[PDB]
Amino acid sequence: MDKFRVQGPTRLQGEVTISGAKNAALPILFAALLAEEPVEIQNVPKLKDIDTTMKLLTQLGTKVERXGSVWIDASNVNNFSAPYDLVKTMRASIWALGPLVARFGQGQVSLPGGDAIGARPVDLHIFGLEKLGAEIKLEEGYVKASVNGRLKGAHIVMDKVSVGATVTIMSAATLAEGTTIIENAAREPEIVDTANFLVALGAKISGQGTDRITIEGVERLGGGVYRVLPDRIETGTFLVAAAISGGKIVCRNAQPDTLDAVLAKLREAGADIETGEDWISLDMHGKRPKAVTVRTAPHPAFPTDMQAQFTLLNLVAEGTGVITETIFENRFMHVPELIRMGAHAEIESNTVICHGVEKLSGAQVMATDLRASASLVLAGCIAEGTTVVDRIYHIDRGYERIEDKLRALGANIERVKGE
Ligand SMILES: O=c1ccn([C@@H]2O[C@H](COP(=O)(O)OP(=O)(O)O)[C@@H](O)[C@H]2O)c(=O)[nH]1
Repeated sequence: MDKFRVQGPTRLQGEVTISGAKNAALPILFAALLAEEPVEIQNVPKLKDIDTTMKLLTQLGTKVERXGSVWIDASNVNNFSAPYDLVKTMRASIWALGPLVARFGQGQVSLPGGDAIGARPVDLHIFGLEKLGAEIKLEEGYVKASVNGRLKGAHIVMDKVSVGATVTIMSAATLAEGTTIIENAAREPEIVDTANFLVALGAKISGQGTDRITIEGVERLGGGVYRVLPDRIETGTFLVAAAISGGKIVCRNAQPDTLDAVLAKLREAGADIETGEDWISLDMHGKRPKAVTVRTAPHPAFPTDMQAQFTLLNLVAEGTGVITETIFENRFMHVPELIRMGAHAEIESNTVICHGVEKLSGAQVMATDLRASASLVLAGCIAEGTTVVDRIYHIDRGYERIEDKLRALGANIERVKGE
């Protein structure tokens, strides 16, 4: 069981190159099932889910190869079924459904039983395809969708906002006959990226990033080269890494416009920030951060995925600051871990009240949340002594070699074993 062993305190400073966003890469990879011509997806991070997706795609008859890029040739998809064995570890598997039925007239995806770990409904996906003219067949453990000819554009009102279902509906609609309108569409930067990818293949889509996406169906999608957007949360993580350690950092391969809220929040903390078209710099000038007040909310407001990071910031900032989760519940489980590191805070309902301390102290800590976990590693960097963060496979799943990046920033960190 891998652990990160960190020796602090160390000032995090220098440069880091942001990896492609896993959350844009995934939907884009599935959308490539629509491309009749070879496609080159650049800036794809080396992550578990990417591998699982490549395997799933190969199983379908897709010709797949990888490095920085993932090369895809789906001009010849022959197997319209995603089996239990390959979808078992990945919810995103449902994304194969729509492209299959839209392009080939049929798709089937295996669904983990009710009791399986991480098992969640995909109702929105299925009923969305239905609105598009897909004939649906359901039996415990699988969903099949089919159509005679092209799907039919429809006016679709979403009762629940869903990143997942928005991708499925927007994707399949690029091949349908007519216009499809998605009201209450997810607004995420990853949704905009997915749409941009589709458009790059010849799709007709507008409104991406707003509450209303409009797709005009076309004959077919071609091939080409597309560069996956930078990972906004990863970028936020490294900004905070410099912000809490008096450091200065320049993030390469970034997209400032996907971080308005995070950047303004950092400025409130006394950070000196600069941005370019593809870079972001953060300079603390050796100073301790100032405590901030944070309210998480839907994009493009302050992101809940930056919460644990900002909590940490408050915990070592000058002064008191409150962090409120306005939508999500139970997002503070990891706070007791930080308090074991010498932090001072109180959790009250949907908020964490932070009292900044001078220096944290090393400890053996653990968190199951990717973000919280990463925050633990950051704390280990600036804390006094030795910190051992357990179960870092959680981090490995969403961050591309975070220890390598941290090391280049000046961290005393290492991957160690323990069973
Ligand atoms: O088929 C679906 C897809 C989503 N949701 C709900 O909408 C929320 C947001 O979904 P989204 O796809 O944005 O996130 P994900 O499920 O990918 O974590 C979920 O937590 C569910 O509560 C649902 O009920 N059925």
